[PDB]
Amino acid sequence: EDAELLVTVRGGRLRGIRLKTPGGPVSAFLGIPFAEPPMGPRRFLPPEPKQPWSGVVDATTFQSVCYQYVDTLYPGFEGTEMWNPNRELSEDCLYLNVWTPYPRPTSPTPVLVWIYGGGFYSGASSLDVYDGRFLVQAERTVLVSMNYRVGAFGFLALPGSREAPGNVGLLDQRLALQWVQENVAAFGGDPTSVTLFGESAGAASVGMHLLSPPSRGLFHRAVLQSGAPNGPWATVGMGEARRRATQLAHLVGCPPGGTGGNDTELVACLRTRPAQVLVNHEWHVLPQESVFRFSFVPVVDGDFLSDTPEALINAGDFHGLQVLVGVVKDEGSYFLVYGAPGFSKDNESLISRAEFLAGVRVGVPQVSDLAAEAVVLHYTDWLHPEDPARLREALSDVVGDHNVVCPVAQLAGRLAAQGARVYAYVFEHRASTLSWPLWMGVPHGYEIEFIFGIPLDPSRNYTAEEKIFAQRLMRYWANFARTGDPNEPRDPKAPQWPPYTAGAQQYVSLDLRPLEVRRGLRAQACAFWNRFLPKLLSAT
Amino acid sequence: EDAELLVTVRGGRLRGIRLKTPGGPVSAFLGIPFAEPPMGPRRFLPPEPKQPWSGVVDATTFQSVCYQYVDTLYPGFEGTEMWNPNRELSEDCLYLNVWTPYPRPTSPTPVLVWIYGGGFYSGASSLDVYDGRFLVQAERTVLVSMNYRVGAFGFLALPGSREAPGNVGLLDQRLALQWVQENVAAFGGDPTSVTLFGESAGAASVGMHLLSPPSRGLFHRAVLQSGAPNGPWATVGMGEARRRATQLAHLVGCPPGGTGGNDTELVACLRTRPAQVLVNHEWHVLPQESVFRFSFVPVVDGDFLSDTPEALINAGDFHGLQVLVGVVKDEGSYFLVYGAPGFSKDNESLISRAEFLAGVRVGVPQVSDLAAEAVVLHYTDWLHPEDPARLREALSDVVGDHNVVCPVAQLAGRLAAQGARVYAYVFEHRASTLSWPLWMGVPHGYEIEFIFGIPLDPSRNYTAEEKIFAQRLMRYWANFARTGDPNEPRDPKAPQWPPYTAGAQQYVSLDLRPLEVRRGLRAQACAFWNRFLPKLLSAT
Ligand SMILES: C=CC[N+](C)(C)c1ccc(CCC(=O)CCc2ccc([N+](C)(C)CC=C)cc2)cc1
Ligand SMILES: C=CC[N+](C)(C)c1ccc(CCC(=O)CCc2ccc([N+](C)(C)CC=C)cc2)cc1
Repeated sequence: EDAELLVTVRGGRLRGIRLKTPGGPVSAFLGIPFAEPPMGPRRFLPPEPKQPWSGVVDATTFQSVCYQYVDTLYPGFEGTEMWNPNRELSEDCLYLNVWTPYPRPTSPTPVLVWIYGGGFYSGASSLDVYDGRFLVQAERTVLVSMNYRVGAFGFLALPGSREAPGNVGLLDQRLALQWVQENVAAFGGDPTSVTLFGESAGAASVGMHLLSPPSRGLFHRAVLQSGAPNGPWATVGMGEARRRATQLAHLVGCPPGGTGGNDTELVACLRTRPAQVLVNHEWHVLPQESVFRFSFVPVVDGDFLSDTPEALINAGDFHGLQVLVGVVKDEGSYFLVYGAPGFSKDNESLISRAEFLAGVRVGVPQVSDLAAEAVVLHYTDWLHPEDPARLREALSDVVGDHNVVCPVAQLAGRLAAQGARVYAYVFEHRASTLSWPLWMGVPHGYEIEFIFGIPLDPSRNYTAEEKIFAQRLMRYWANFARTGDPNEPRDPKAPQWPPYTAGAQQYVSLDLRPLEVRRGLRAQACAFWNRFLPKLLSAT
Repeated sequence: EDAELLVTVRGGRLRGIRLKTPGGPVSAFLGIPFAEPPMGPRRFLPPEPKQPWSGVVDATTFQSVCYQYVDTLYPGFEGTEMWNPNRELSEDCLYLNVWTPYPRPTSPTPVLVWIYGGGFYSGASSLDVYDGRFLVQAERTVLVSMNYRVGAFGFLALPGSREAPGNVGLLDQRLALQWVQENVAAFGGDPTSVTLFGESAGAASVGMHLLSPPSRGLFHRAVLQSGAPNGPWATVGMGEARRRATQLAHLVGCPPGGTGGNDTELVACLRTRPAQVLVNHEWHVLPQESVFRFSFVPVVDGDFLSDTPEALINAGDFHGLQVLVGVVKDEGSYFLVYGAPGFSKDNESLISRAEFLAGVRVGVPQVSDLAAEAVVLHYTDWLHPEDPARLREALSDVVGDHNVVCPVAQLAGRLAAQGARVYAYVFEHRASTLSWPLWMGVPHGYEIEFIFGIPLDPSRNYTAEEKIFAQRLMRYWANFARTGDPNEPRDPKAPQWPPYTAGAQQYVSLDLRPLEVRRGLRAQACAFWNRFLPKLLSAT
């Protein structure tokens, strides 16, 4: 018996599986329960730690995906199906995975913890693009990844109530962080060197753990890829969260007329519905037509978040913290085919001026007409106010800057100014195997496959340069996880990655070429969103 | 005796004078009266034509400069005193000048009519920089220039009342245009080919005549240099004009204590005051501290202008009209030493961030703080928001765009779209003899000396290339006067000057290097001034 694949934790024993890589094996422990199944009366409730078990839990395959909406916009299309659940759906989904090098480290080893994105309504740790075998083999860190409840099961909130407090999906992540503290040593991992990293809604989750004291003591570095907690999509107010929860209850027959509708009876009725019935109405509760807006997201209750993320970032002391942040080149192009008029993944999407003006109200919903006019002023090329190709890039910039690029830059500058050491990047390589149309450029989410070393998979058709490029990125991420600085420790030959400051605002472009330093994360555009537009909305 | 210096016109006989140029003599008739002296009871009234005289009026020297404020900011300085009056001040100032080639043309010759600027409060046709001997000698055109009343004597208005109708200085200009119609043939000039050209407030004046039906039938082409009638400084409302005229009257003791307030006594009391007393209180009636704002300007009365210039430009059909418009590279730098904090012509004017924010309220007076916030957003480089040099040029752009470059580009686009053939230029040569500091670049008003061929004066220190350059511009301006087209018209190797259209927005740069087409007269900045900022003021 290979004792490598046999490990004991505080709950009991596990058997793992050995994974092959072109350069050696890794030990994987997939599907470890870290919480009691949040079913029945535990729906919408904070997680309870998994009770200890007799025997040996089989940890050889990924467990079930949490109940979530399944994208059907393009059936059979790799670009969308690669994010859909690849396991059976179940509310019994609170399991985590641990990768560790072979042979198991006799040293303590820094631990990377992955939090998947998906707009807080979708995502799973079992997706092939989150496969940690290549990262662990190449850089010999310990990689953990958890499943957390999404959609209504994770973020439905009747604020101020005990039956559905909200943010329980964030607590699921926190519970897996505490599990890493108490058990990662048994896998050769150093619980004093824990680096969180996530993408999209995962990056917002990482940022919200930076701003939550109870979670703050469970990690020491943080990486936020194409996401931030301060953005306009990542949180929601109590009153609007209550309206959406009530809207979902009404759509599924809760409460049954004409019985009372206080918070206890409302959640009690919600707990009797099959989980799929709730999923089938999740998008019906969004107030207006939009892109980059989701129904059940973290709520600002005063509990998990003392105040708004924006407030906590401003009043926050971040000394002793090192953060890696960044975005992709075209953060907004992916979302345009999900509601922007005139857009289609199967043509050039050379939109008209009327479609551009119509899309601005969908990409920037919930704003006054004067605010929309300011957006149109800032993003119109007035020497070419109706060139379709430029209108397409402009709306992509509108959605991208408003939702990702500027909230990130807002966070990056406020962190470096208030004590934190910050590194910033912009991912500019478009995968040679990318299936989305070329007018999308480098879309949201398509740096992940290079961070996780997927090109090293011999069954895939990446090029030789992309494999070398994937090794550079895993080195950057591992160097940062080990030292807090992505630069190679004793290497002066390598082009160096300067920190990001509030004044210089230096970042690097990541692609096949060597590192290239630039300054300003779209400084002129983000000044409009971060500085002027709030003044335009308050003076109304 | 040379008989070509003796010419008879409708009012009587004249003796002129012969002026020398390096390439041949020119016949000049300086000081022809075209109106009765607007003195005594005729102060503030429209001009009356000059009654016929017996004998020979001497026309060998310039007549008196109209009463006006005299700049004292920098005594002894060539940069300011080149614009100050060079003849005695008098209300008896309605005289015009005619230059004509030697020998006098035998066939009708195109006429250029100059209208000096000076914020409607200053200026004279006798200034050395307006000497027409070189333009008339080099291009054998006929040049006329007139004096018109400035300040209160030309533009004090009690709207509605008959004793201070307002715009009498524009009627002075109109009367000089009727004189050119009735008499320029006696000098060899073609009254069917007359081209107006003015600078600053003269360019605005030229625009007002384009929009005035009684004046429109007196010319066929227009050149507007660094000015337009639609700008924020060239016109004033009726209610504001009444308040400025009433405050001036109070500042000089009108009316006497306890006597009535009706408009006849007000003007009657104003007519008893010495002209210098009215001049000494001119800058005291303005509302706020500001640059590029003047007390007595054309009033929108319903008479000379049936509506505002901005409205008349939109509604008018300009088919059959050719327009030459343009600007200098640094339109706003001159005005900063006249009120912007931290500025001085004798240092580098490296202002601070606080001084930039203060200067914006002086450069854009009486706008909302929200409007000023948008101004600062647009002209701050947020990667270098406090570099003193960038703040200096940014404030120069603020004053230049708001007052000159964007009203001109707006007029140029509307003229071309609505039937007129338009040519646009940017003057980018800084005179080698310029006495203003180097940080001012190419200031307001310093293309005039090259248009008028001043470098050809042997008693100056211009370089050889500047003389060649001045001949190119005189050829440009003269070709446009003859043909309505600044091109040769045939070389065709000479680099051509394409018309300005509302779409392509093509203009050329005028300097020592050959002509060069560019696109967009500050397209992005003028979209903020022309398109966005109005909607911001409407929402308040
Ligand atoms: C690609 C990124 C990968 N990761 C990071 C996981 C990722 C990040 C972010 C997202 C959200 C994408 C959307 O905002 C579509 C939202 C949307 C979906 C469906 C609908 N219907 C209306 C139901 C369909 C009709 C059109 C409307 C809106 C997905 C995946
Ligand atoms: C240079 C161009 C030549 N031309 C075209 C004739 C020309 C065009 C435009 C102007 C206006 C210049 C000003 O706006 C000074 C305005 C000003 C003057 C005096 C004052 N005090 C308060 C009295 C002095 C204190 C500062 C304030 C403001 C001048 C000349």
